[PDB]
Amino acid sequence: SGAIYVGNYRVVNRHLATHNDWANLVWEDSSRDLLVSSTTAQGCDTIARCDCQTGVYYCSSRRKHYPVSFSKPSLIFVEASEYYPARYQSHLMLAVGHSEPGDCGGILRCQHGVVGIVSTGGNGLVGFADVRDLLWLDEE
Ligand SMILES: NC(=O)[C@H]1CCCN(C(=O)[C@@H]2CCSC2)C1
Ligand SMILES: [Zn+2]
Repeated sequence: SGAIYVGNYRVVNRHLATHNDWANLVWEDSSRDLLVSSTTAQGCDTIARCDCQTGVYYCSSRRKHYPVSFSKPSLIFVEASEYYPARYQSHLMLAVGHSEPGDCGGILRCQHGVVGIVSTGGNGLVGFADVRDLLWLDEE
């Protein structure tokens, strides 16, 4: 579990969104595994606006932050699960690292701010949903 809290927005994995998220919806995209809902309180996270390919992510199944090298946001095949049929998830970045069920929502960050959230794992790989292109998260 986990979210990004920037301005009056809450960014979560679409497959983990709550009823309150859907009832206060700003934007969602199944192909990216992202959903954004509105918040009453202002958040403290800042979004990175950069092309970093190195950063640090939080792994809840290890209670640890790990430094990783990750690929550029791309269209990657994701195996069928209880949450989506086999498909291609867009704007996904892969790294070598531990990710298992319970880990979606952990933040990936760089020197500039939050880069994205854990969206996949298994096989010694971790996949992150990028948010750096969502410029509207920084305003209104
Ligand atoms: N982004 C996806 O399609 C996710 C949905 C949940 C299932 N996915 C996973 O990778 C599992 C949970 C973390 S380790 C294995 C794919
Ligand atoms: Zn950066």
